Amino acid sequence: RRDWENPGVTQLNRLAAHPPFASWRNSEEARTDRPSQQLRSLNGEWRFAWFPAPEAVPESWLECDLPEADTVVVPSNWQMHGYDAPIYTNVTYPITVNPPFVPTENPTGCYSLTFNVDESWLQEGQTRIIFDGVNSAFHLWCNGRWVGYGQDSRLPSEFDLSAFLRAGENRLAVMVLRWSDGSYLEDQDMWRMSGIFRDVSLLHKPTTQISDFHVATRFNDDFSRAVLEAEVQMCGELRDYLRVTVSLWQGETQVASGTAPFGGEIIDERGGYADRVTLRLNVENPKLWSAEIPNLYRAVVELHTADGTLIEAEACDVGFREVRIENGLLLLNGKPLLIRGVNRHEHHPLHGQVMDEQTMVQDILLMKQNNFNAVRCSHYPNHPLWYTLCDRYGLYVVDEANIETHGMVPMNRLTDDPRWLPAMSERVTRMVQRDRNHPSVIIWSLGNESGHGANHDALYRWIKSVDPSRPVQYEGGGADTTATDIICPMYARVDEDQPFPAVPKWSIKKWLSLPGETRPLILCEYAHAAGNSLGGFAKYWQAFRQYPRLQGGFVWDWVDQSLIKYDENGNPWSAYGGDFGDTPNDRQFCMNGLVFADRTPHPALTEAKHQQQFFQFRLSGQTIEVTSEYLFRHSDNELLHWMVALDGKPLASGEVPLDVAPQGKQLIELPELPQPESAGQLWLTVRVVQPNATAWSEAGHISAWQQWRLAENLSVTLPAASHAIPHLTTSEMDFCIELGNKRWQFNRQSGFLSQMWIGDKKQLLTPLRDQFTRAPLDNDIGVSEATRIDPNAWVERWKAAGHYQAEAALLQCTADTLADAVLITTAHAWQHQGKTLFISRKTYRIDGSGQMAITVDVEVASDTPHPARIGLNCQLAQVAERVNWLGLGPQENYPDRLTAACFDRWDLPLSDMYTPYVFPSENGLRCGTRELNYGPHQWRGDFQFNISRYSQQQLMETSHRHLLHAEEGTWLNIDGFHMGIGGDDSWSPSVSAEFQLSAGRYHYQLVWCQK
Amino acid sequence: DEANIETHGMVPMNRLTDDPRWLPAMSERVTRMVQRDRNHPSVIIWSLGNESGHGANHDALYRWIKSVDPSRPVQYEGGGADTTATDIICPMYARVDEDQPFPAVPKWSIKKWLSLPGETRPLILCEYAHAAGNSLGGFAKYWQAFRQYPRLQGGFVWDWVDQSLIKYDENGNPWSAYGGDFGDTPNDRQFCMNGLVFADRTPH
Amino acid sequence: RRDWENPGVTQLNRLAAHPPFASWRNSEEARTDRPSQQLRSLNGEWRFAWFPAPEAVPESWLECDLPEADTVVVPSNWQMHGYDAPIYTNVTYPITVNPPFVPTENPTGCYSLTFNVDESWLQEGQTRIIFDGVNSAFHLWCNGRWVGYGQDSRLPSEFDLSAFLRAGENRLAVMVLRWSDGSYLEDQDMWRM
Ligand SMILES: O=C1O[C@H](CO)[C@H](O)[C@H](O)[C@H]1O
Ligand SMILES: O=C1O[C@H](CO)[C@H](O)[C@H](O)[C@H]1O
Ligand SMILES: [Mg+2]
Ligand SMILES: [Mg+2]
Ligand SMILES: [Mg+2]
Ligand SMILES: [Mg+2]
Ligand SMILES: [Mg+2]
Ligand code: NA
Ligand code: NA
Ligand code: NA
Ligand code: NA
Ligand code: NA
Ligand code: NA
Repeated sequence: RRDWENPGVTQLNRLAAHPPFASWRNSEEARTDRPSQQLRSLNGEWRFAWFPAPEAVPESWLECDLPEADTVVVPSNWQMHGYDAPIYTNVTYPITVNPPFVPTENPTGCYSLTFNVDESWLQEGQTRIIFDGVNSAFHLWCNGRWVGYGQDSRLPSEFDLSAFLRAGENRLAVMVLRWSDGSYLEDQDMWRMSGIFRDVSLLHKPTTQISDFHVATRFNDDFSRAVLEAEVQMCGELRDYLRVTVSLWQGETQVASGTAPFGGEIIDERGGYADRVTLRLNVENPKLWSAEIPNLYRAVVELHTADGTLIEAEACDVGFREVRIENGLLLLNGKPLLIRGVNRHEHHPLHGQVMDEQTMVQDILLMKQNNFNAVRCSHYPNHPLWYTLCDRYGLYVVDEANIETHGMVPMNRLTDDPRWLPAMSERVTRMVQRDRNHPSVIIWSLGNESGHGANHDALYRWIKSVDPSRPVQYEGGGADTTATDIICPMYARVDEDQPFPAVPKWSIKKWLSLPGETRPLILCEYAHAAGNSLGGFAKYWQAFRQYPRLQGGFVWDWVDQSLIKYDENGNPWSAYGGDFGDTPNDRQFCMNGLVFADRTPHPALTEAKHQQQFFQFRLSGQTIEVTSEYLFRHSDNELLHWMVALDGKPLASGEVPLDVAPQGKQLIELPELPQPESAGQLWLTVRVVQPNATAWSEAGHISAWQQWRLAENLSVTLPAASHAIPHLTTSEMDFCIELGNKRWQFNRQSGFLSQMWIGDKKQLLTPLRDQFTRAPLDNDIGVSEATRIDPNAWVERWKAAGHYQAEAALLQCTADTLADAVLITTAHAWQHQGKTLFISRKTYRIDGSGQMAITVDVEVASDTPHPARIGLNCQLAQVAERVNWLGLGPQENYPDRLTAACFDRWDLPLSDMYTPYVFPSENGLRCGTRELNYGPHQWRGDFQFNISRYSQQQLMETSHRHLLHAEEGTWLNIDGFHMGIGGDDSWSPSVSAEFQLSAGRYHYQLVWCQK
Repeated sequence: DEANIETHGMVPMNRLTDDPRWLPAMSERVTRMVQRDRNHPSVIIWSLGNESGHGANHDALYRWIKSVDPSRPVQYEGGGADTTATDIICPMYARVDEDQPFPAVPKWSIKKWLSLPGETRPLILCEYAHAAGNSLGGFAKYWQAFRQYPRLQGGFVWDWVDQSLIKYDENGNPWSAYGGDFGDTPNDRQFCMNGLVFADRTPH
Repeated sequence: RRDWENPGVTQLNRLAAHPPFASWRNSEEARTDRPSQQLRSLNGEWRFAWFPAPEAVPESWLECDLPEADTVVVPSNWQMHGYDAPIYTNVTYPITVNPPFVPTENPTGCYSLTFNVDESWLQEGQTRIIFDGVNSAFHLWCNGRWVGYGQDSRLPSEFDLSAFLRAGENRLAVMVLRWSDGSYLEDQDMWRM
């Protein structure tokens, strides 16, 4: 029958979808959500054998264990155990596009388990098996007898095993197919794996059972009154003595309870549902649920007889909240939301796509700690525990159907075909039937990148009909089709339009006011965080805050999809597309997270945290104005700390408790501060500290901060005259300067400071030269597909122009002796194919104090692509343990991504001055730096810099971080100017004009001296 | 043009149509109809079927047609004749002046139906003036109303021809049979004959 | 697999639906809507045999005409030929309401046709068969090989027979089931045939 090559057959003998069940036979256990003796886990060690195709599977496998099989842990993806390679491809399908057919060589995983089943489970009731996640299709056998079939790798497939089991030992046989017609709806840009990767368990339900229940909460205008409505469905024989009681609990207090026999109201000419009943409970002054304060109640649904005999009980957490779009705004409990979200795949570097509670909790804590209040389930229903945690910790969730057909041409070829409507409908309907009771889910998504087809409109309407409590959204076909209540573009820019034909990405500010448009706009994806990214992030938030209908978005994305591999020594290293022999592959494009695979933050995380702060500030005179962006809570766990420092040196500080109501403001008058003595710039730095611990953070947690330049006193004091006068030694080949035991050597041939001595120890391994290039960032490379060679990308334009090939040609090199110093004047031209790209003119002034004043004036030909940077670089002969600097920090920060950094005195070990991006590139830069200290060296001025054991050349030529080797000495890059890193997307030039070095003529000065 | 979907015998009527497990089977009866007949100028209105109550599957298929073929209005009578699955109020046997306030699915008099708060759609009875036997009394009342009220745009009489079958007696002469004459049981007897003309097309 | 008791399976190997085709190889004929040589009718005399259930159908029938069968005209409702009785019920289903199951005693009509096909049709192109109406479900065989399945009594079911036909004589075998899960969607107030 080859059911795995037929979109008409998405399952066989599969039970109906429903909300989480546990079949408690005790109500208190249901109330407290404790383990149920009726819900057994079958996770653990299973038997496993791998086959090249389903036709290679021996019939004997159905009757008994294959000796050739191994014992492995379940859940798991078999690629993670080494049976075959995991494949990383973005758009292009991992298989030949020929729906509904899949390759004849179809990796087949045969799972089997021998287990016991208590006789008590078979003497009465129904025993079913539950597979929470099987990728991508499978056949089931119990004791050699065929049971059923199932598709959709992201939702549970349940089967009745009542007639298949026997008291004692039993054996299951599961044939998991890697590829199936379902694979055509699962073309998400992620690793392609397979197997039983989610839980497997047995559930025993009585014959007369609760087969489904829906919980709805409606409110009056001011939310002071609520009605909890619970519809309950049952299966089995209807009896007049049967009853359903629904009780609502607030902690250990019972708030309300209602009982009633079965039999619903009249529906149509034929009657009503005799097997259903709806309980309505009144609730006064309900504690409302929100991401801010996740208030929760517990609803227990008991099925019982009139004489008080419990048959079974189910239950769920209930969050009282209303979600609705009104007059163009997405409102929660009547307040307009501002979505600080992020897309999040279920990925683990060792276990692949298998999710565990610990990793989930770790992600949520890190998310809330970094000011995120929402998550999009890109691009499929998640492990059932995710929703429970988001309900309890408080995060708004966009639950998304497992449907992506990106590799089709056009994208909507399948979604506009009615023959695929059935398969698509199940991926949407079974998601809703499963997650509809979770308060954390506030929006339904029809899928991702499947263009826009008629099948979308049908399913959109289906949701709106069965569940009017949640808005529905979908980005395909232009982000504003008739299948979405929300304009949800991906990578649409703030001010710049991208007028693509048919599916244009208008700037978000413009999109809102297009003739006739009235819907709110929330980007489903934005600020692509691939590698050194998030440049321009602050631009989005300034817009989100200014425009009511711009209600945020979800950053792409949370965690790098890198996998752990081990070298000969057994040392682990991070791998990406193509490191498993997988091909075609899209290499490093699977890594776009704010955090590394092991959850260590990327520098970009701090920028997001800062921009997504819930408190805003304005300074006026001595008054700090604090505005709360919380919609429901007062600042009852916040105190503001302020600090004033003169160039890093603390002068005054203090703290005032914060007491601002949601959306309110507070004025904090700073005490009179004694004006500083010495010259310099005074800086005010405020930060919000939460004194008390919470479910998501520790005491002392910093949730927000901001800085302001205060008074500055320019230095007018003339330095005391020097004691000695530097001496100039002119030779045919050099210009050497002597002063004490210090020496400076300038090569008259190259025209660069080739060497500098302190005593007799050389300070440089490589001369000090200009540098106008950088090891390309993921954004500079600009490709989402390894097969695309984009000429328009920055790196390609830089190479073509010869920036990476340019060579300095000495135009001038003279030396003069001044009354108290030596002046070396030079001029260089950088050319490529007879074209002068850059002209750099410098002057070096070394005086009696041993300080070398370097002035650099650069010319950049207007018709050459704007350079990555304008500065100098050299390889210092020495290596120190610390790096001290007065500037923006402490973390890596670039021109278009430095709002989170603070000007102050920072001191870190050399290693922290290097960011371990899996795919090496320019990194570790720090801007607004006025002083840099390293070893015995000190550089002063107004520059940007990075310092590490890796030259731009090595980073540029090494594809993986684990292959980098520390070079002798220390590489120093000091830039007068540096181009933005961009990030609006990573497959087209994204550096905003204001951050491009297009001025033509640049000037910067650096003083180099001994410390 | 009407999809082959009628689940009248269910309790309640929408038991299958509000069940997503039956959405596939239902979608094929609607989608394959549209793909076959969309080029015929005679077809001016699509129908989602008959007497299947009103379920979510109806709303889904209703929108599917509106999306693939905007040139024709879509109508459906199940669930009250005025649900979100129909562009036309299309009751069956709703009377001209007399209301029939059935619970949940009332059949208002057609003149009153048009003006209910918020109602704006045209009204065309998908079925009316049941011509079973000596019938059609009051027919003229409908037409006086159709002519006076702009939004009352007619209807479809039920129905065209008796569903009687030919049987033969001892002499071998033909006679007109109805429910139960073939030993079929249970059966609803003469209720299959509601036409304006006899089975042989002779006028009533 | 009892495909007639599974609303999840409404057809097997059925071609996409589409507007009326005639495949003219002459435009003038297409303009005047004249008969097309590429569209052959298979209406006429067929071989038919009635069975109380699909389980009673002998395997021999798949590759050889049953001698007990009669020659009947098609299209036709078998109740009209007297094989069993037509049923008239208004609202109440003629079968026990227990979706998606139907009675085990499911009147089965076995149709077969021996017909010719010219090599010119098989040497090039696609040859498909079209059933404009089959009540209410059926399995199709061609020269003893299973071809497909179909439901919905009021729309055409088309199947590609290009790989099952041969030059010369060919034999179709169609097993039509009176009841199927599709019957649950066909409870119109009319005779049940
Ligand atoms: O548009 C997109 O951009 C991302 C690029 O990393 C990723 O492929 C998402 O799944 C896709 O929706
Ligand atoms: O409401 C109806 O009335 C008629 C009674 O003869 C017939 O049963 C139609 O099919 C049905 O829609
Ligand atoms: Mg399939
Ligand atoms: Mg994609
Ligand atoms: Mg700032
Ligand atoms: Mg079927
Ligand atoms: Mg009826
Ligand atoms: Na806004
Ligand atoms: Na990606
Ligand atoms: Na406080
Ligand atoms: Na690199
Ligand atoms: Na009128
Ligand atoms: Na009738």
